[PDB]
This record gives sequence, C-alpha cells and structure tokens, in this order.
Amino acid sequence: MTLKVKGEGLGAQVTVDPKNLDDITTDEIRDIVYTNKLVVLKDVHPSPREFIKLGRIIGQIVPYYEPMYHHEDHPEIFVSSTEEGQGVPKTGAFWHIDYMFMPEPFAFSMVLPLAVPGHDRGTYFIDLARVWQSLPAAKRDPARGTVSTHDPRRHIKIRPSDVYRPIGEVWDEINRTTPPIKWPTVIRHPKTGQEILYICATGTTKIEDKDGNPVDPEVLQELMAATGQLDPEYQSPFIHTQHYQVGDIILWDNRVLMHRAKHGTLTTYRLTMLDGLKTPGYAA
Amino acid sequence: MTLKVKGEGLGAQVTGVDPKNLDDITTDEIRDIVYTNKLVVLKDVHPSPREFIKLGRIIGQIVPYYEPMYHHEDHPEIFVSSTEEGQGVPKTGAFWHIDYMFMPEPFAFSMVLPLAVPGHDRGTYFIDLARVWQSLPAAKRDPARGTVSTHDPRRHIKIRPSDVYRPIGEVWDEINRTTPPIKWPTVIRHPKTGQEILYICATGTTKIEDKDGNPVDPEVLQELMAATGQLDPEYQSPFIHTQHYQVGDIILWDNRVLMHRAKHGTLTTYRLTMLDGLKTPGYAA
Ligand SMILES: CCCCCCC[C@H](CC(=O)O)NCC(=O)O
Ligand SMILES: CCCCCCC[C@H](CC(=O)O)NCC(=O)O
Ligand SMILES: [Fe+2]
Ligand SMILES: [Fe+2]
Repeated sequence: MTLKVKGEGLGAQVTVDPKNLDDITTDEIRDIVYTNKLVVLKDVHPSPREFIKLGRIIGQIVPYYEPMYHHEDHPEIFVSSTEEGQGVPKTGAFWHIDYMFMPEPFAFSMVLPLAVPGHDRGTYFIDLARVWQSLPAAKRDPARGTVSTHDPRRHIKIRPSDVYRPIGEVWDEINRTTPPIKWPTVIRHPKTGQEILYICATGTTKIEDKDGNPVDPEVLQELMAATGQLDPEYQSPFIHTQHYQVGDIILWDNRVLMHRAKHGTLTTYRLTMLDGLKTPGYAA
Repeated sequence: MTLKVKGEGLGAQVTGVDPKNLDDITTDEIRDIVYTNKLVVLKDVHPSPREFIKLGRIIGQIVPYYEPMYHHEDHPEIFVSSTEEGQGVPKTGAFWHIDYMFMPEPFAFSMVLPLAVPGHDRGTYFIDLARVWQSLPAAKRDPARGTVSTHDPRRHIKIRPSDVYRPIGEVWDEINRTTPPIKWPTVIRHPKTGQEILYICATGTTKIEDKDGNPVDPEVLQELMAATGQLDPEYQSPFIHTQHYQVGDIILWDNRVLMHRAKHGTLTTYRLTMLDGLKTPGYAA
C-alpha cells in the first residue's frame, strides 16, 4: 500500500524512510520479499536503531550466536568489515544459507552496506527453486523424501579469545556448540509452496533415505553440480549478481536463495529474522 | 569395536547386538554409542527377560523402580508398562519427563523393549534439551544460568491397588514422605559430552530461584518452557523427534539430554534403567 516495487524478481527495487512504524506493515513487506525473493530497499540511510526497527517489523530478530560478530552497541547486528575491531572480516566467502546449520534457520536476511569500495563488490545469489525446476524427474525423484546432513564445524572461524588454546579444545567446544544438523533434502516453502533443493556445496556432507541408509553418494554430487554452486567462474545461468550500494538495503528470502560474497574498506550490517512459519520448510 | 551403527543422531540403528553373545559388547563401546547419538535402536534383538538384564548390566548399574507395582512378576529390575491385566501398570509416561528426574540419582540411560505393539503409530516422542538450549539467544539464556529449579512429582504418583479404601490424605502424606520435591540446577552440563542442557519439565518443574533463594520472575520459567516445545499440544515442534516402537527393537537413550513422553490393541514394554557413575544429572552451569 505504502511501498512501490519497480520490476519483478531478483533485485526488484523498492521506493522506505526511517519513519516506518507507520504505514509499513509486516504483511506488506513480507509479501514483497516472498514474491520477488530478493529486493533492494532504495536509498534508506537508516541509523543502527532505525535498521533494527525495520527488522522488528519484518519479524523476530535473532542475534548471531557468536558475539565477536556483534556490533559494538547492538547484539542484533552482525558486522562484516575490513576495519580492525569492527565485527569480522571476510564473512560468507562460500555458498551458504544463513543459519542453515541451526535449529531455526532464518526466514529473511537483510544487509545494509555502510561503506563499499568501488562498484564490483556484492553478493551472488542462486535460486534453489529454479535449480529444482530445471532438474529432470530422473535426477529429481531420488532426492525426494531424503535427509541431508549439514556440517558447519570446519567453517567456524577462530576467535580472538581462542589464541593460545590447543586446537583440540577449540574443536571440542565447536562440536558441543554447533553439531551437524539434518534437514529434508527437498523442502516445500511454507508460504509460497515452492519446492527447494536445500543443499550447500560447503556444508552438505551426505544424503540418507528415510530409514538411515546411505544414498548413492553420486546423487549428492550430481545435485550439487546442477545448482551451479561448483562453477568457479560464477557464470551459471542460475547465478544472480547483486552489487552493493551504500545505503541500499538488500533484503531476501533465506529459504529459497543460496548466497556467497562477491570478492578498499568494506563494512556491512546485517539483521536476520524469523517469520513464525515452519523453518526451513516442510519435507518434500 | 564389535558393533556397527547405521546413521547418526536420534534413531540411529545398531546391528551387532546378539542375545546369546552379549559379553562381546564392552561397556565403553556401547556407552560411547549412546552418548554420541543420544537415541539408538538395537535392531532385531529379541532377548529373553534374563538376557535383557545382562544387556542392562553391561550398560551400567541397573536401578529397579522404587515402586514395586511396576515390577515384572519375576524380575524387580524391569519396569513393566502394559495394557494387560496384572502386568505392571497401564498408561505410563503420558507426559513429558526424564526418568527419575525427581530422585536423588537420575538415570544416565533408559532402555525399552517392546514385546507387543498394536499398529505402527505407537512409540515415544523425544526432545533434545541440548538442541533447545542451542536455539536460545543469550538474552533468554543468561538469566537461566546458575539458577535452581524445583521439580515436584507428587501429583503424578499413581494410585496403587494397595491404596484402595485409604483416605486420600494418608496416601498423599505417604507420597510426601517418600518422594518429596527436589532441586537441580536449571541449566546442567553433561559430565561426559560437556553439552549444556535445559533441565526443565513442563509437568514437574514448578519454580526457579537464584542461588540465594530469591524467586526468579515466573515469566522466565514460562518462556524457557515454551521454547522447549513441550507445550505444543500437537507435537509439531522442530525439537520433537518421533520414535515408533517395533517388537524386538530395543530403544536405548541418554536420559540426561532427552526429555520424552508416550505417543498414543495390546501394548507391552519392558524397561531397564542404569547409572553410569558420572555426576547425575550433571554439573551446574
Ligand atoms: C554450513 C555452511 C557453513 C556455515 C558457516 C558458519 C559461519 C558463518 C559466519 C561467517 O561467514 O564468518 N555463519 C553465518 C550464518 O550462518 O548466518
Ligand atoms: C517430574 C514428573 C515425575 C512423574 C513420574 C512419576 C511416575 C512415573 C511412572 C509412571 O508414569 O507411571 N515415573 C517414571 C520414572 O521417573 O522413571
Ligand atoms: Fe550470509
Ligand atoms: Fe519414561
């Protein structure tokens, strides 16, 4: 009602002012994200506090479990920056879905770039619903009704507090804190009803059937090949590029898109929200 | 060394359990399997009452249930849950609970053998309390640390046949002498795996206090309980694992980290519960 959408689909432009508790309703902005999957909230130059207000409208904000990622003044904000003492450098250099490995993966991720060097820095996205669409049934039907294991443990980053600890003690703590997790390999989006190939080049280790039996490991390899996630040059037709622009908030559906960083001083703030629907989705 | 595990995590399947060659299994082997996966199925072992006990004693020190009306006719060690006349007690565990959570030494391991199951929709729900804790933001989490929770079983003690015609006040008074309320730290650290466990029970945990006796805001217990999934009357929480009974398949699990309840012909199960000599239920966190 209050927001105007230019375009349709990945990258649609939305024309949001820091006084948003007014006409911006939660159902308005959700239906926009569900519909287009990735949108840009144009030229919002919000303050940290206003960002959070926008996040809370979108849904229930979840702070990142690991506090070295937290903004100095707000636990809610996950900070990626090249600048010493501001969050963590070089986050997300690998395909992933946010909190794909936690008990409640997010419904929405939102990124505000506060400082970008140049015009070629941003994020790659892959539509896992489209990837699924292009799959012939002969490759498709072995994935249905199977269970995928997602293992984050090797990607947990060493923290400043970890220096001089024996690596085995750090690993042991990781293993207690974020063990591998299982999700259905194919899920059905609780809102749109689309079927989603919920697998990740970096994190998905193996597929098993509904009785524990190991699926032919070339199935996982073949599905992963068809997502485009293994193309080291990033030319797959399934790969959308979204370039960062300062003050342009990138907001997207974290069930249906897989993403990774594309690549001066870079600094971005991030908020992640739940939507109260089945996460990541129903088994398909 | 002698056993092979299919899968990993809740419901993993174990194949090398031979009723006649049970002494092939070392204690450390089968313990590390249970600690690691939390819930396992020992497949197609159709043991005799006597062999079940042997399996139990390999696992650890068997503790018979304090109340004898639950006992197997011939073996005190075995807790009998059955729909059938004169066999143990009907309709046990129809509520979320940890076994002997209310006693001075809660079990490390619970083991169940189904002898007769009607259909395919009967079994046990499990909730991984380490996972529940994992999903809690610190803002909800840190007020629970270092607190003490009261667990009160008295209203759930079942009327026994010996109790008929007694005035209810005398029965209650005896319950109150026998199983009073007990206190455990609200957040526990598993003495073996080291995981932190939200050790609270919808039916049994009445109140939280700090380590000076002061009552914590009752909203804290209420909101921790909501986040466990135990209050979802339709059992659709992502934290809820379903395990269906199969005759001859022994379900064996870590009674520190899982909270469980019954998922509702003739049903008859045998149960054995063991200590492991480690701090029970765990260290305070
Ligand atoms: C299972 C796939 C890999 C998990 C990566 C975990 C570290 C990252 C943060 C970073 O890249 O430093 N997690 C961010 C999130 O999941 O939201
Ligand atoms: C804190 C809640 C305690 C209630 C359990 C008391 C009866 C049950 C047996 C039954 O359900 O009839 N005790 C089983 C056990 O603790 O092992
Ligand atoms: Fe990310
Ligand atoms: Fe029980």
